[PDB]
Amino acid sequence: RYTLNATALHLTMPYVMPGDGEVVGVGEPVAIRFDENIADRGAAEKAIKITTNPPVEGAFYWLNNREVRWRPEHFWKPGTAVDVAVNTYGVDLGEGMFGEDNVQTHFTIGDEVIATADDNTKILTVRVNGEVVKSMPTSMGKDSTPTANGIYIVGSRYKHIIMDSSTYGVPVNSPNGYRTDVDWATQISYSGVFVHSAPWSVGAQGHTNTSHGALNVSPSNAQWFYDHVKRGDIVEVVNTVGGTLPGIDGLGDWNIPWDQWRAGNAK
Repeated sequence: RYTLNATALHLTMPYVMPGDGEVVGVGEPVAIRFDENIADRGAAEKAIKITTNPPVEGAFYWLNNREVRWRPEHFWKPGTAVDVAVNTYGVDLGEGMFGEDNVQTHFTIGDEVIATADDNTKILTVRVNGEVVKSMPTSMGKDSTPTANGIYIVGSRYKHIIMDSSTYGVPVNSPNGYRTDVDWATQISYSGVFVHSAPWSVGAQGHTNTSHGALNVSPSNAQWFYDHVKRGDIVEVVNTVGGTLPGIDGLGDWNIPWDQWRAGNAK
């Protein structure tokens, strides 16, 4: 066995996440992405060994043809150590593709951090280990561009970026379009939901939905969120007029019910 360690923040290479040594929130799934479509999912799954301490049952579910996820039924317990061994060098992955190499990661679970945005109150309340530490008035998506309900996993964080609607196939020039500079942006869905600084809606925050989907908070609440949250923490959205965040968004994993997840989709 030749093995490489994951980094954090013909043949197919696997890329595994989270990165070696990282500390992640309780909603962080193990993710393995290949750089080629995988014909034999059962075989990919087979080559991947996951060990947890304390041990917990878990299962694989694919989000697309090159990316598989693994998580338990419930959010991880703070302190859990997770080792992932992706033993795919030379494994037959279907239709004449094989694993280029083995990859490995070890990571741990940090504090339980769950922020719930309730559209009835327009408050985003942040809970650390079950205690309320922050209450943020928020302004979520307006009725015609609502914020989906559901469990979102915190992904990347950016001190400043531009959010551009054309990335999701909505032209900047159209009624729902935008090309917006924002501060203290914490990503929570691949479909473009962030918690981020919105000084332009402080009057509305706590009262009225005015965004395109994102969770607008005040500049200093956004900075606080950005400073205190990590990959894998949970934002839960409730009681909006929207639908439910898709299970296969990229950070929507926890919206798929356990039965459906467990049973998998390897064929």
